[PDB]
Amino acid sequence: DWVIPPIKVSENERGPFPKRLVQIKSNKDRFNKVYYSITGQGADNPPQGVFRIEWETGWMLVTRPLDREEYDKYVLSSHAVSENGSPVEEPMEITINVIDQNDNRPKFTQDVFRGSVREGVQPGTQVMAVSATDEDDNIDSLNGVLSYSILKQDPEEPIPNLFTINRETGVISLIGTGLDREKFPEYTLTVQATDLEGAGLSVEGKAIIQITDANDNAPIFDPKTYTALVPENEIGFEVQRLSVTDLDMPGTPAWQAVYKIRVNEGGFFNITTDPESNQGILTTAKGLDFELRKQYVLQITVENAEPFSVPLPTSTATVTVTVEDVNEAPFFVPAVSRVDVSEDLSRGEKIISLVAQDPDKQQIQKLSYFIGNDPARWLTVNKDNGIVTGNGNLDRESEYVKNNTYTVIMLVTDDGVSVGTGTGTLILHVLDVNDNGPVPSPRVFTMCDQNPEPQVLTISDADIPPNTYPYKVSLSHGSDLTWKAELDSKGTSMLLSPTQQLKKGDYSIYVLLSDAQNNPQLTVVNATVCSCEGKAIKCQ
Amino acid sequence: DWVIPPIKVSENERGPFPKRLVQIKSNKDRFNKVYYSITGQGADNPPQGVFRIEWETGWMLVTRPLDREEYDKYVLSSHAVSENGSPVEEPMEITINVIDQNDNRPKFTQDVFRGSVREGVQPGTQVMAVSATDEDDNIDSLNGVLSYSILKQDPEEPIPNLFTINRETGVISLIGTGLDREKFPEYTLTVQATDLEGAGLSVEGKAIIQITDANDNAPIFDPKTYTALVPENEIGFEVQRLSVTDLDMPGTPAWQAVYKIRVNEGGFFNITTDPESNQGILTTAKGLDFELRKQYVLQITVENAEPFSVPLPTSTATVTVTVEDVNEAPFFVPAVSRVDVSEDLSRGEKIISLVAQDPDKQQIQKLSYFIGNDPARWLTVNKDNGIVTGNGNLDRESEYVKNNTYTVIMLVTDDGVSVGTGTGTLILHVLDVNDNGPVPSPRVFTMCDQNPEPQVLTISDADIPPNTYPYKVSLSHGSDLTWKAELDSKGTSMLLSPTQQLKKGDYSIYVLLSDAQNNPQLTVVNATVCSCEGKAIKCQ
Ligand SMILES: *[C@@H]1O[C@H](CO)[C@@H](O)[C@H](O)[C@H]1NC(C)=O
Ligand SMILES: *[C@@H]1O[C@H](CO)[C@@H](O)[C@H](O)[C@H]1NC(C)=O
Ligand SMILES: *[C@@H]1O[C@H](CO)[C@@H](O)[C@H](O)[C@H]1NC(C)=O
Ligand SMILES: *[C@@H]1O[C@H](CO)[C@@H](O)[C@H](O)[C@H]1NC(C)=O
Ligand SMILES: *[C@@H]1O[C@H](CO)[C@@H](O)[C@H](O)[C@H]1NC(C)=O
Ligand SMILES: *[C@@H]1O[C@H](CO)[C@@H](O)[C@H](O)[C@H]1NC(C)=O
Ligand SMILES: *[C@@H]1O[C@H](CO)[C@@H](O)[C@H](O)[C@H]1NC(C)=O
Ligand SMILES: *[C@@H]1O[C@H](CO)[C@@H](O)[C@H](O)[C@H]1NC(C)=O
Ligand SMILES: *[C@@H]1O[C@H](CO)[C@@H](O)[C@H](O)[C@H]1NC(C)=O
Ligand SMILES: *[C@@H]1O[C@H](CO)[C@@H](O)[C@H](O)[C@H]1NC(C)=O
Ligand SMILES: *[C@@H]1O[C@H](CO)[C@@H](O)[C@H](O)[C@H]1NC(C)=O
Ligand SMILES: *[C@@H]1O[C@H](CO)[C@@H](O)[C@H](O)[C@H]1NC(C)=O
Ligand SMILES: *[C@@H]1O[C@H](CO)[C@@H](O)[C@H](O)[C@H]1NC(C)=O
Ligand SMILES: *[C@@H]1O[C@H](CO)[C@@H](O)[C@H](O)[C@H]1NC(C)=O
Ligand SMILES: *[C@@H]1O[C@H](CO)[C@@H](O)[C@H](O)[C@H]1NC(C)=O
Ligand SMILES: *[C@@H]1O[C@H](CO)[C@@H](O)[C@H](O)[C@H]1NC(C)=O
Ligand SMILES: *[C@@H]1O[C@H](CO)[C@@H](O)[C@H](O)[C@H]1NC(C)=O
Ligand SMILES: *[C@@H]1O[C@H](CO)[C@@H](O)[C@H](O)[C@H]1NC(C)=O
Ligand SMILES: *[C@H]1O[C@H](CO)[C@@H](O)[C@H](O)[C@H]1NC(C)=O
Ligand SMILES: *[C@H]1O[C@H](CO)[C@@H](O)[C@H](O)[C@H]1NC(C)=O
Ligand SMILES: *[C@H]1O[C@H](CO)[C@@H](O)[C@H](O)[C@H]1NC(C)=O
Ligand SMILES: *[C@H]1O[C@H](CO)[C@@H](O)[C@H](O)[C@H]1NC(C)=O
Ligand SMILES: *[C@H]1O[C@H](CO)[C@@H](O)[C@H](O)[C@H]1NC(C)=O
Ligand SMILES: *[C@H]1O[C@H](CO)[C@@H](O)[C@H](O)[C@H]1NC(C)=O
Ligand SMILES: *[C@H]1O[C@H](CO)[C@@H](O)[C@H](O)[C@H]1NC(C)=O
Ligand SMILES: *[C@H]1O[C@H](CO)[C@@H](O)[C@H](O)[C@H]1NC(C)=O
Ligand SMILES: *[C@H]1O[C@H](CO)[C@@H](O)[C@H](O)[C@H]1NC(C)=O
Ligand SMILES: *[C@H]1O[C@H](CO)[C@@H](O)[C@H](O)[C@H]1NC(C)=O
Ligand SMILES: *[C@H]1O[C@H](CO)[C@@H](O)[C@H](O)[C@H]1NC(C)=O
Ligand SMILES: *[C@H]1O[C@H](CO)[C@@H](O)[C@H](O)[C@H]1NC(C)=O
Ligand SMILES: [Ca+2]
Ligand SMILES: [Ca+2]
Ligand SMILES: [Ca+2]
Ligand SMILES: [Ca+2]
Ligand SMILES: [Ca+2]
Ligand SMILES: [Ca+2]
Ligand SMILES: [Ca+2]
Ligand SMILES: [Ca+2]
Ligand SMILES: [Ca+2]
Ligand SMILES: [Ca+2]
Ligand SMILES: [Ca+2]
Ligand SMILES: [Ca+2]
Ligand SMILES: [Ca+2]
Ligand SMILES: [Ca+2]
Ligand SMILES: [Ca+2]
Ligand SMILES: [Ca+2]
Ligand SMILES: [Ca+2]
Ligand SMILES: [Ca+2]
Ligand SMILES: [Ca+2]
Ligand SMILES: [Ca+2]
Ligand SMILES: [Ca+2]
Ligand SMILES: [Ca+2]
Ligand SMILES: [Ca+2]
Ligand SMILES: [Ca+2]
Repeated sequence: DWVIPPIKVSENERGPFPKRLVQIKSNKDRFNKVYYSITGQGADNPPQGVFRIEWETGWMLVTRPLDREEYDKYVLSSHAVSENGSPVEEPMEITINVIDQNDNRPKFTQDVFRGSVREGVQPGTQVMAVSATDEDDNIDSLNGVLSYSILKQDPEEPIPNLFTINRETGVISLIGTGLDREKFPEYTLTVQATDLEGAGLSVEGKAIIQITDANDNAPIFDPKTYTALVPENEIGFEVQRLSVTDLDMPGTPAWQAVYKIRVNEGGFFNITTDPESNQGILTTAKGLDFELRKQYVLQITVENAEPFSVPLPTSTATVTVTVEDVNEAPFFVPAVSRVDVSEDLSRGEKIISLVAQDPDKQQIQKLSYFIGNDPARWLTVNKDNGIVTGNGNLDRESEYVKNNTYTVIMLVTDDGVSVGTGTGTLILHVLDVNDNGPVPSPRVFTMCDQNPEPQVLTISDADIPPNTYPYKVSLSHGSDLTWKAELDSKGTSMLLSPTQQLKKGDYSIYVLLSDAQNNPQLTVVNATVCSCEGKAIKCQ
Repeated sequence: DWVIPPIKVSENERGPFPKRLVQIKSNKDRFNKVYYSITGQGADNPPQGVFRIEWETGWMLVTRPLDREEYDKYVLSSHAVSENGSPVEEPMEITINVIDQNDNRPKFTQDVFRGSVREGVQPGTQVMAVSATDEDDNIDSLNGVLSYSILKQDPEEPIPNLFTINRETGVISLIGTGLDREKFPEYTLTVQATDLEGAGLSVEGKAIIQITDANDNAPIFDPKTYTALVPENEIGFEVQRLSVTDLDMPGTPAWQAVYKIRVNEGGFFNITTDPESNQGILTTAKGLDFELRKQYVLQITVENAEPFSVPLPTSTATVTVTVEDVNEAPFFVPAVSRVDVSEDLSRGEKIISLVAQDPDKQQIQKLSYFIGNDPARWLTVNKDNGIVTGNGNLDRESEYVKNNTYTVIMLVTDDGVSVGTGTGTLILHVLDVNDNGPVPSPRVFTMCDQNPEPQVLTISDADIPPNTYPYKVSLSHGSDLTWKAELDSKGTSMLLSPTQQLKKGDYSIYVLLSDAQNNPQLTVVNATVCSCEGKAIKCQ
């Protein structure tokens, strides 16, 4: 058909109501009276009564103002019946479009936006982002397009133009330079959005930016030069602690100190760090020792764990140390294999005039010499002059003496001012003299009767050679009660044989030898005889 | 709206009734049950029940056959109410048109049409006009248009195609030739009219034509030659009547005869016409007279009053007349101043031998002569010979005779066969003779005594001159008793005087005269005298 165009109507209209929109006519009215009515939402349906028609003229009206924001369009159905009561025309659809008007102010997405950036970054860096909206049209008008802006950053210091915002997108960026968490950490700037691309109505928001941290700062010592005293030897011990103040953020690696000495003399120092006021705690690496050095001039520089965000001054601490003195024990010089001395020494004679030395050249402390180790008592010391003399009777020949030795240990004490011990061994070579003289091996026989065979006997000397070289056998009172002497060819033994057919048991034979001579006297080597033929038998 | 088209329905429909026309639906039926009804003429209004609707389906039906001729259209109103009882749709107008069907035969305007035309007219002449009608449509179909025609003229003689009719208009015209009122005056022809321009149904009428009259005919005499007898003189009189027969229409000028003679001899004839059988009535114009003519051959032609509608033969009647004779009176020839005759005629002498003449030469009829007029008896006639003689004594001298005349009239009579008179005057010159003689004037005197003066006396003669010429006086016995005679110079008188002194009265004197002589004797002229002197005095 020839339909009927949609009807545009403005919003928030205002004048004298009613307002005729249009007029409709059924031509089938030649016959009876026609009754015009109309139906739909806004008509008889909810919102009832916005539009109504004059049953007799065919006029359509808007009865009151409208807000497209509420309902932006309506569709209606129109009718025409006869007085008799019958419909005449197939109904007719009707449309109305509600044209937008700038009745709406915009509104920010949130009531407050927050942001953060680091202090050391470069100009032209994107920080935050902000939103807002207008409910009016924005597809055929500007009643709903906004334009963003900024008008007041607080801390109007260092300067007041650190940022800008993209008018269309509302994004903010760092424009200037001079950000420092250490002086001004959080800005609060006021934003506004406007109707018709900055032309219409405006509103406010608030965005707040916190500033991350940077290693803008270096560490600073609170003393620059310290001093402490120290002892030579127990040690590995705490000398002095140090103080400092970095200014970036505390629990952070831009706040933790790292040290080191420049030069470690004997490399006898270690230094650690501590999460207190991360003071510098210095200590001794390997004890000290001395009388060698009293002075210690060393320097320690301090850094952070992480590198610096800028060239900065490295700052050292210069420190002086002094070693207190402890006084140590003295010592005999050697451990003496000294005196190759003979057995004939006169009880009270100079053996070893000895001396001991003591470390501490503070030496105005003497000591006393004491002896100590010990198989039995011979020797003697002058305690205030360390003089070892030889008292007593010695005898290389016999008991304690093991290999050609006699080892003895002695002491010495550090007095004068405190304490001390000195353990020193002393081996002294004893010597030989020909003391003893020759002696027979077996002392009792068992001779036989009829024809006894030679009674083997031998010789032994306690002395050391030559002193036991060859012999000379001799028979004293009974050199004839019949007894005849004899030597083995290979030196050592002697052959003892009677020369008479003598008696039934129990009787001695006086013996007498010599080796350089010395002559011993020996003696009786008794002789038990019991009935027989010729071989030395078990007796009775 | 989207209305609803008119519904065409045929007429005189026929099949199984009902017949669904259309179905209607209210869409507002989602809510309750809707009740369909319908109203109007043909519905609930007169013709009630032609159409009805099914309250529950919405079907509309035609219940029975229809005739557009009765009602050619219907308009209806449809309704729809809810069960609860409320109307839902404004009613709806409904229309039905009833399409025509050839159910109607045509019909003539009148039951019989009449007409008339004159016999002598020319082919291609409009006569009558005829009408008729069909009641079916004639504006979209041919169910109502007719075509006219003819199929039977009676008097299928002279020929049978004297006319035609205009098929579309129904007008009739003369097509042929030969119309004669005189033989066939009234035709009766049958006409027909037809459906669909001569295609559908047909009917009959009747038209009757009478034929006016024309002067097709001339007049015809019934005798062709007549005869009649006639008398000379009373006259102006009816000779003979004539018969004829024209054949056109009687009371009409195409039936009235007009005559005339060809040649009117002395122009003594008139002829009129008469509304009887309009015979020719001939008569005498001015008496006749004769003995001059006996024969009359004349001719009379006859026409009509109005000219002829065609060349025709003029027909004459030839007629013969004969004049009977009447015999008239005779006549003396003149009226005579004849006879200068003298007074001395001898009683019985020829004066006037006269004759008279009579007209009719049939003359074997004589007459008798009689006299008639009259102062006294002298003359005489021979009656059978007309001879006037003179008997008697005449005398020019005296009484009847006036101027020198004597007039007399006489007669004569026509006998022999019938009657007659003849009046003729007659003057006859009488003559003079000297009869008488002289005579004295006074006859008695009165003379005087002493001295009487002359007594005058005179003379007179009865005669005519010379006969009275001069005198001669004479005195007889007393020529002396004293008396002396005398004449006047101028002739006539005489002087009478005595010569004696004589006596006293009473006495005569004898006188005597003459004129040729004749001599009279006169006489006594007495004389009375009485006393005196000299003048003739009165006496005593
Ligand atoms: C930003 O927020 C802080 C915290 O309240 C406030 O003290 C300061 O004034 C605001 N503006 C700037 C530029 O710091
Ligand atoms: C020396 O060392 C001591 C240790 O107690 C310290 O207090 C002092 O500051 C250092 N410097 C000097 C000059 O004494
Ligand atoms: C670190 O020590 C310096 C030296 O006096 C001082 O100026 C600074 O304020 C100290 N740091 C802090 C946080 O006080
Ligand atoms: C202190 O500094 C030294 C030198 O680098 C390092 O080895 C040590 O681990 C530090 N102490 C601590 C607790 O970090
Ligand atoms: C530390 O060493 C420096 C370098 O010679 C010296 O001046 C100072 O006296 C020493 N000790 C102290 C107490 O500073
Ligand atoms: C000698 O030195 C040895 C080796 O230590 C030791 O066993 C002995 O007791 C010391 N004295 C003597 C008499 O041998
Ligand atoms: C010296 O050392 C000895 C070891 O034999 C010890 O018993 C003694 O206590 C020490 N003397 C002193 C004075 O400290
Ligand atoms: C020295 O004396 C000390 C103290 O008893 C002892 O421990 C040590 O064994 C002794 N000997 C030596 C050779 O120092
Ligand atoms: C040997 O025997 C004798 C005889 O009785 C006796 O006197 C002596 O003591 C014994 N031994 C020695 C070595 O004299
Ligand atoms: C016409 O009418 C006359 C009068 O009745 C009738 O006699 C005649 O037959 C009809 N037809 C004609 C052609 O004369
Ligand atoms: C003569 O006249 C008479 C008159 O009576 C008439 O009857 C007759 O027809 C006429 N013709 C002849 C030849 O007689
Ligand atoms: C007129 O006279 C003629 C002559 O005989 C005749 O033929 C005719 O019929 C007459 N007219 C009439 C109407 O009779
Ligand atoms: C008869 O004919 C004569 C000749 O024309 C005419 O004068 C006369 O009037 C006619 N008579 C009648 C009655 O028409
Ligand atoms: C009439 O006149 C004609 C013409 O001569 C003649 O023949 C006839 O006899 C006359 N009279 C009669 C009686 O016809
Ligand atoms: C003569 O004629 C006259 C004239 O008519 C007449 O009067 C008279 O009577 C006649 N007779 C005589 C005698 O005169
Ligand atoms: C002749 O005429 C006379 C006139 O005087 C008349 O009296 C008479 O009757 C007539 N005679 C005859 C015979 O008719
Ligand atoms: C002749 O006679 C007739 C008949 O009386 C008369 O009338 C007439 O006057 C007479 N006279 C003449 C001259 O005819
Ligand atoms: C005249 O008189 C005389 C005398 O008496 C007488 O006789 C006579 O008659 C008279 N007259 C005449 C004419 O005679
Ligand atoms: C010093 O002592 C600390 C503590 O035991 C140890 O971990 C470190 O290895 C030593 N040396 C250094 C150079 O720090
Ligand atoms: C000082 O030395 C440190 C390393 O010990 C270094 O990191 C720092 O950058 C140096 N100072 C300068 C100004 O370069
Ligand atoms: C510490 O002090 C000493 C002496 O003044 C100097 O040699 C050393 O360089 C100093 N360290 C610093 C960082 O100044
Ligand atoms: C530490 O500081 C001293 C004095 O200020 C300087 O001479 C030395 O070079 C510095 N040490 C380092 C490693 O930077
Ligand atoms: C004594 O000192 C010596 C060094 O000559 C050593 O060999 C020996 O073991 C020491 N003996 C003791 C008990 O100290
Ligand atoms: C005695 O001398 C030997 C050889 O020098 C030596 O090796 C040994 O240790 C010493 N003492 C002993 C009991 O062998
Ligand atoms: C003849 O007589 C009639 C009748 O009086 C008259 O009217 C007519 O004029 C006369 N003459 C003619 C020629 O008809
Ligand atoms: C004969 O004469 C009449 C007039 O008297 C005339 O009207 C008629 O036409 C004539 N006949 C013919 C054939 O012309
Ligand atoms: C009448 O008859 C006479 C004689 O036959 C003739 O001369 C005349 O012409 C006739 N008239 C007619 C019309 O024939
Ligand atoms: C009348 O008829 C006669 C004879 O038929 C004819 O000779 C004559 O010419 C006719 N007269 C007229 C006037 O036609
Ligand atoms: C007689 O006839 C004559 C003709 O001469 C005439 O003059 C006169 O009048 C007539 N008299 C009478 C009485 O007829
Ligand atoms: C006599 O004659 C005269 C003259 O002719 C004439 O005129 C007269 O009529 C006659 N009669 C009379 C009485 O005069
Ligand atoms: Ca709004
Ligand atoms: Ca809006
Ligand atoms: Ca807006
Ligand atoms: Ca900074
Ligand atoms: Ca730092
Ligand atoms: Ca920082
Ligand atoms: Ca030391
Ligand atoms: Ca020391
Ligand atoms: Ca010491
Ligand atoms: Ca010894
Ligand atoms: Ca020895
Ligand atoms: Ca020896
Ligand atoms: Ca019909
Ligand atoms: Ca029809
Ligand atoms: Ca029809
Ligand atoms: Ca005719
Ligand atoms: Ca005629
Ligand atoms: Ca006719
Ligand atoms: Ca005559
Ligand atoms: Ca006659
Ligand atoms: Ca006669
Ligand atoms: Ca006479
Ligand atoms: Ca005479
Ligand atoms: Ca005379």
